[PDB]
Amino acid sequence: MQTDTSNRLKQIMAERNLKQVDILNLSIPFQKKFGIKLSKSTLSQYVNSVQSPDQNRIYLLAKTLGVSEAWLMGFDVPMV
Repeated sequence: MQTDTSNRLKQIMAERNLKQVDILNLSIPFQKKFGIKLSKSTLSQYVNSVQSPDQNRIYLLAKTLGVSEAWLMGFDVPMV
């Protein structure tokens, strides 16, 4: 596709003034809620586009940031 998960995370970091450390912080309550872990290292791998998130982390980050899963995956759809 045209857009990556990497691109979307970067779009959110810029538009919402969040660094990776902030996003990771926001996710922790949801990590415990869902019982699904996201480490700092793995998050940077998503941002730098070295790794693409599995469907577990797509859901996690999407609920954390309040965006749609499809959007977060890079698809050309509405954000909310």
